[PDB]
Amino acid sequence: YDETTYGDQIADVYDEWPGDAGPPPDGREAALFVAALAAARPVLELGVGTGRVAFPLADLGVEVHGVESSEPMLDKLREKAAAHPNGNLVVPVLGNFAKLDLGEQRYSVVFAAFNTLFCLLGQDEQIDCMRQARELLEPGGTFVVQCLNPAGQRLATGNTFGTVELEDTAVHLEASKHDPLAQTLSAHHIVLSEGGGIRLFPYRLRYAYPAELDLMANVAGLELVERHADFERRRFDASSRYHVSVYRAAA
Amino acid sequence: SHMRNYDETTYGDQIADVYDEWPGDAGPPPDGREAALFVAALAAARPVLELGVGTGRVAFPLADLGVEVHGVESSEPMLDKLREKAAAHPNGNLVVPVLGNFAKLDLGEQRYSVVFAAFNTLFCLLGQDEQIDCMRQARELLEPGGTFVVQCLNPAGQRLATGNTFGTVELEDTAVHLEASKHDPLAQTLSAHHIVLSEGGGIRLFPYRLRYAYPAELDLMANVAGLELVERHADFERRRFDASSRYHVSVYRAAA
Amino acid sequence: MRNYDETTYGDQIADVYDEWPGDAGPPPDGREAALFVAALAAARPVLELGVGTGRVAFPLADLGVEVHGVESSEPMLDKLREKAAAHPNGNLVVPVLGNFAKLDLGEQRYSVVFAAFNTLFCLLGQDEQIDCMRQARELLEPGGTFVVQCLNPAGQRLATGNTFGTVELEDTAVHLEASKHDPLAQTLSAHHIVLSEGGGIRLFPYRLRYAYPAELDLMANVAGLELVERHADFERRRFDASSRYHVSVYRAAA
Amino acid sequence: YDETTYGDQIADVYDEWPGDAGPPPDGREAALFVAALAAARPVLELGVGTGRVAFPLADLGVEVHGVESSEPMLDKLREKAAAHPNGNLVVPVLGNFAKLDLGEQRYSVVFAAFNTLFCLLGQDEQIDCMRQARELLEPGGTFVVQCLNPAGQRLATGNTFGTVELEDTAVHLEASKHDPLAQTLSAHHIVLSEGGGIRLFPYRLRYAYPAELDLMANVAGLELVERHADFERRRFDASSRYHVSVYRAAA
Amino acid sequence: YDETTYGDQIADVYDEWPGDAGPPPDGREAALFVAALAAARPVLELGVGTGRVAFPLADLGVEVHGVESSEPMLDKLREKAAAHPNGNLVVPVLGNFAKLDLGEQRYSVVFAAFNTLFCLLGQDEQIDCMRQARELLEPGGTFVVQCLNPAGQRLATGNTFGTVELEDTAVHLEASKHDPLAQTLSAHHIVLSEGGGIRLFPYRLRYAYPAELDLMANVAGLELVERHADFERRRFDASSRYHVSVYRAAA
Amino acid sequence: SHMRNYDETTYGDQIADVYDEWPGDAGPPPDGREAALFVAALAAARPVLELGVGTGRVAFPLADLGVEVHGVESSEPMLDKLREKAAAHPNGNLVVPVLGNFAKLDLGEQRYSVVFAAFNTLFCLLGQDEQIDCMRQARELLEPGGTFVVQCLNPAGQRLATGNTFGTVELEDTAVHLEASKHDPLAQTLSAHHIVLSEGGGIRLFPYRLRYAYPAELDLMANVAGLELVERHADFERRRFDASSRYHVSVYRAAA
Ligand SMILES: Nc1ncnc2c1ncn2[C@@H]1O[C@H](CSCC[C@H](N)C(=O)O)[C@@H](O)[C@H]1O
Ligand SMILES: Nc1ncnc2c1ncn2[C@@H]1O[C@H](CSCC[C@H](N)C(=O)O)[C@@H](O)[C@H]1O
Ligand SMILES: Nc1ncnc2c1ncn2[C@@H]1O[C@H](CSCC[C@H](N)C(=O)O)[C@@H](O)[C@H]1O
Ligand SMILES: Nc1ncnc2c1ncn2[C@@H]1O[C@H](CSCC[C@H](N)C(=O)O)[C@@H](O)[C@H]1O
Ligand SMILES: Nc1ncnc2c1ncn2[C@@H]1O[C@H](CSCC[C@H](N)C(=O)O)[C@@H](O)[C@H]1O
Ligand SMILES: Nc1ncnc2c1ncn2[C@@H]1O[C@H](CSCC[C@H](N)C(=O)O)[C@@H](O)[C@H]1O
Repeated sequence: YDETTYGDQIADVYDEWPGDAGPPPDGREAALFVAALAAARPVLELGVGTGRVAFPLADLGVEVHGVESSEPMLDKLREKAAAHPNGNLVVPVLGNFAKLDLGEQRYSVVFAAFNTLFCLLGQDEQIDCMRQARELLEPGGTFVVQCLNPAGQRLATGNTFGTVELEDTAVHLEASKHDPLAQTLSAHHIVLSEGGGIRLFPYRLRYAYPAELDLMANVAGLELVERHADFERRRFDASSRYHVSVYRAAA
Repeated sequence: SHMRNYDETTYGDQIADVYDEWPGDAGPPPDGREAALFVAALAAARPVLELGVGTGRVAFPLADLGVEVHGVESSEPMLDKLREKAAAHPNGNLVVPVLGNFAKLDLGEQRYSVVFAAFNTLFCLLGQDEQIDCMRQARELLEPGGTFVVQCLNPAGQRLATGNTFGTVELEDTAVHLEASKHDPLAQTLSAHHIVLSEGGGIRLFPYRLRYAYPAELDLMANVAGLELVERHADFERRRFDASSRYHVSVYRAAA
Repeated sequence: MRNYDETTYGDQIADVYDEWPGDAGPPPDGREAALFVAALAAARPVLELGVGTGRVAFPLADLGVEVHGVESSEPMLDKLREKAAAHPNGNLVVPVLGNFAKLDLGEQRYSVVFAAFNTLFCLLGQDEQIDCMRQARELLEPGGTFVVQCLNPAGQRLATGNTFGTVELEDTAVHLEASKHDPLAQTLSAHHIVLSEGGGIRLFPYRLRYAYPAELDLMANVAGLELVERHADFERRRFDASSRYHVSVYRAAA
Repeated sequence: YDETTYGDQIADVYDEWPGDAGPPPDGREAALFVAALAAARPVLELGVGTGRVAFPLADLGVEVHGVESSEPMLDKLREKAAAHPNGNLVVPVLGNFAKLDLGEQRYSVVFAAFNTLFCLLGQDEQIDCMRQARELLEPGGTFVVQCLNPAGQRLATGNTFGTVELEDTAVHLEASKHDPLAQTLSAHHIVLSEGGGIRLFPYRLRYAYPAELDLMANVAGLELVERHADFERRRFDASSRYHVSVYRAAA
Repeated sequence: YDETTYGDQIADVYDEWPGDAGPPPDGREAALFVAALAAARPVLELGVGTGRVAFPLADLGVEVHGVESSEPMLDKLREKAAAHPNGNLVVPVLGNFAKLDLGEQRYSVVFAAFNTLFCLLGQDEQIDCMRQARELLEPGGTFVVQCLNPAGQRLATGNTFGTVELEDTAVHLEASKHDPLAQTLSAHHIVLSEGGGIRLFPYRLRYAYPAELDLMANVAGLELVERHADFERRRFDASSRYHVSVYRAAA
Repeated sequence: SHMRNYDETTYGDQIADVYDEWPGDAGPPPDGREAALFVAALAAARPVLELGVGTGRVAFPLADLGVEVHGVESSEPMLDKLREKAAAHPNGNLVVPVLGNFAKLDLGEQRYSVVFAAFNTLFCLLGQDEQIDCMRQARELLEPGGTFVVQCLNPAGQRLATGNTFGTVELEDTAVHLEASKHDPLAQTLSAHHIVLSEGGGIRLFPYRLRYAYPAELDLMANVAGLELVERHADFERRRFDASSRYHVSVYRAAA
């Protein structure tokens, strides 16, 4: 399992998957939230993917630099950009965001949507990444992450099998193993289709509790300034499935 | 829920050629004989209407008891199964198959001593509004004495998880029957795929959707349709109905 | 699940039994089991009930312990003979085609008779398990002991009715299990399912009849056995209610 | 168990109980919600109680007629009114709201906060009540109810026992029985104090599910106009513990 | 904890407790079941208590000998008998039914209702008791037990606290410890009253699973002849909270 | 929430005179001896510091091993119990009681070969910030060799319900120990009353509050405090720590 194998497998279907099987449908709202903080300056998406968020941002006239480790994901992105009327505002960068190498450039916002931070499989690595994000922010800037909230996510300890989504001729199931000590989720997204085809798309995450994530930020030189349930600024509480957290350079 | 092509027809269409072959808990419940006795006891020894007759799991047991049964069914393939069976049945001449949608019954002058809907058939109509319409049309088809009987999953005793679930339905030597399902406790809908995995590598999916009603609500729907509840059991063998009953069988008659 | 022998477990799983990764495979306690058994073996031969592919037999042979292995499954037995020919100590493993519900070993006696990894529970009834225990007892020498490793229902927290679970993940397949539990007949009846990236599906069915400790102990008494020690595993960790398994040692009764 | 025994017991502590033991802290918000619908005409609260909502409404210059069955609850109300700078705007009525008897008077809003409609132990009785509320609405009028939402309320079937709230020198527990058929909750709120004292305060509800409630409203001649999670108009979904529903006369 | 302390405490309330707090309301049906098996000969109730079943049997003209360890329970029995028109047919015996001592006398039925046999805290003791019951049966005789069925009882592993019953001015709660190895239930029935009154009634049970109980009977010289869910001969299955089992002397 | 009179002190004050008398699961864990052996092994020839020494359930077994112990305690009544026991104990002179709040230790020049907090004592400090401060101070009191040892509930294996719960802790012939608690999974706080109901009609309430930390988080706290983790067990007998371990015992030393 690489930094890359998530992207590699899923690239060509990431955008086609229906409902709960796909990524969350908050592209537009995410773009507004980031854009609302971005002003006229450029922003850095970590793990830009197929640009689910980047393109909505470019529609708002926001320059976005997308770091991505996956060749195949990156190709999807560049394909979509060439067809997008605003593609020129999306700047794809091949690279590993655990070890960003962006030189002089600085950003008004650095964000990681939909568990991207949790794609780095260790607390250390996540602290490194945050510290790096910090160092790329300009005076005003902020760091925005969207993360599963373990409490509200009600994660069975051990192994689990669940129904993700139904289509007319396929089902989307997920088989997974949870290690509540390492705090890791390791899983297969399974697609079963009529007449018997089976496709498996594996992923691993390391998650953090909020109190922990906030201390991680603190070590990174970040301090938390707001926390919501989603990009529409809904109230965050214990039963929130996700959180959106905004951080800024610390005193 | 993102099963964007679901008809009043696609349940039947898919399942017709295996509906009768599925073992144990995978197949329909094994109370055909009982349900026929139950309905028959209620026939003014006269013709009854099965809503969603299917392959005739109930209709043929009724024909064996000398009861005339009109079966309304929306699925071309189920109806083909039913007709193919009737030709071979020694009493098939007592089963009258009707192609049609029972949300919009059109049977003219004919009246019935019993209109029934077994095994969640009524909940196949995906709406409270539609269900009421159907009950009222049932009511209007009953003769003086007549009654309307429904067999329905009882939400309480069915202990339905909120949200999505995945479950083992039945095991065979060379295949498993699983169910993948989505429950919307507000819309009160169950939306699901019955999955059959086989030693080949083969996979067949058979989707279904239900809108369920709670007994208090269902009784109020019957009241709106001009029916009043006359009895309620756990099964067609008249076992006592209580909170932990998985299903109920309810009998309604025209209102005062 | 209508067509289940004493054979169909083995027949199906033999060529993959040894290949399945992590939790999908048999427990990785072969060496420890051998040690545990060897310590009670002395200088005499031991009888493994349902020797299978020799997951425990070969570790025993490595310790210089002679092992007679009873197995009903042609295919399992063939795996065993194949590994024995290749093993440096294969000669110390004695395979025996037979059904251990009806052992027929004549004059031979054993310093230990053991059934690992729920093998005793493969006999689908309380009656058959008693019979087998009685037979094992009658095959022990003076000193001998009878050793079983068994799932502990309490610690195993079995749901009532049907369940479906993820057993293990591989890069290109998943191992699932579909099961039915009958808490009254105390039976577990299941399919181990392997889905692979091809679209291939392989099903491997099994059936167990479990027994609660208090009940198994009574069964042993009726068979002329009395319990001497109980652990959680072959490393002699303390047995308690949340132990997923137990290892019980019985000897002939006074 | 009368229409009366809920109030009779709880009156003298209803307002003193802390946190989750007391009634919800949305009196102000309720008042605002009702007031916005009130226009220039008087409104009718069903089971006004101690005036937790009535008085906030009076602060907004809205005339409130309060119907209540419990002598002791009513006494608490009148006591608070005399002290309240706007007490004269609250009009207490002894009576059973299952059998309202208000003659010619008409209201711009009839409301029932905090499960009050659910105090009537039968679907029949609830329908009568709604029909009667309908007939007391002027032309524009609306009927507002706040009700537990069974889905979001995740009610165990059968008996349960639970912690309600903690004080320095008491605990608030709750012993209850759920009949999922009759859809009734029958309970004792229990206060154990450090003295060795025990007080019990029993209550009964019959709840309805939203789709059922709506159909009841229809039979009463009402139609649903809006539904929220609370009086601040948050969105109502499956996991909403309560709902607030606004109904108006039907076409 | 004695073989006695169950009875001693509960005697004066055993018959007064409402609903689910009381003993099951199947006394009449029990008597009918036992009478049908009784033939012309006398029957022996183990742990007769306050004669919840013995008196209904007397009403059927059946002679009942009742063994009881609890002085106070026995006193309740004798008090009811004197008042009962058929009390003369109930023969109380002070004694411990783990160690019956009835000499020459033989019975057409020996029975233990409502977990009575589970009152002996050990597999050994229970076998002994069965073997003695066997040895007291005449030729035709049968041994009858009513027992909690652990499967259908869905017993939490570990401690629990539940609501047993509700009264207008008291609640019945139960605090409990389950040892799934020893197969023991150890508990306090708790009554809290509006006074400030707390009463604790402790009990212990050792249960057996059916397969195990049947093996026990085999060791005692009994073989199982029929099993129901209750004395009305409803069908026993996994979800049956109790079972009624009828044994007879073995071949 | 509404226990608005909760000090560093009100746990101790209330429980002191029954802390040692409570049976089975209601009392503190019976691992005093084992803790003492574990700590003494790390202790070397310098004094050890117990945080929240309480009634000396661990201190006295240590003094039995000839180890000098300084016990910080905030509770007047607990300390009174401790002093009472020491006077009667053959080795009490080795136990040195200190009135103080270990969130704000003030021990001057003295240094320790071990500083430990047993049975969730560190979690008595109701905040992540306070717990770090306390770890940093412990760090600063350790000599060169020194280690800092904590015994803490492991939330994963503790399987804490989210929200409020009510449970049976222990049973006596004439009293039950129940527990009523509220769990805030965001604040990571447990707040509760231990309730004793007795045959008299008597009610005793003993309230407590914890802030727990997950191990990964606790380690990062230790890192911020200048500590690095050197070993982790499930208990003082060094059994293996895993997901289903109810507690953990963690040893930290000064960082490179
Ligand atoms: N270490 C790493 N460096 C760079 N990209 C990474 C990475 N680990 C994961 N990724 C990429 O980050 C993405 C996580 S998926 C999220 C895609 C996109 N942000 C969206 O919300 O739709 C994938 O495209 C994956 O290939
Ligand atoms: N709107 C509609 N009109 C007519 N038939 C319908 C319908 N919706 C579903 N059905 C049919 O109703 C049946 C439900 S299955 C029940 C079949 C039969 N009553 C039995 O118990 O065996 C299916 O045959 C399905 O095709
Ligand atoms: N009645 C019976 N007689 C003989 N062997 C049996 C049997 N029932 C099951 N078996 C065999 O017992 C084995 C159970 S698998 C256990 C194998 C081996 N002891 C190990 O631990 O790895 C299988 O080989 C199965 O084929
Ligand atoms: N049938 C009936 N008629 C009139 N009032 C009733 C009633 N049944 C219950 N009540 C009263 O309705 C109130 C429910 S409590 C709600 C009080 C107030 N609405 C608040 O939100 O704070 C109690 O005061 C109770 O005594
Ligand atoms: N070892 C023993 N010997 C005799 N009686 C016992 C006993 N252990 C318990 N008992 C008594 O048996 C009774 C169990 S309660 C059941 C009472 C009665 N059979 C009924 O159904 O209502 C109590 O009266 C208890 O005191
Ligand atoms: N902030 C603080 N400062 C000092 N002592 C404290 C404290 N908070 C809690 N305590 C004390 O720490 C103890 C927690 S209970 C543990 C007691 C002892 N270590 C044992 O193992 O048995 C109580 O005695 C409590 O009064």
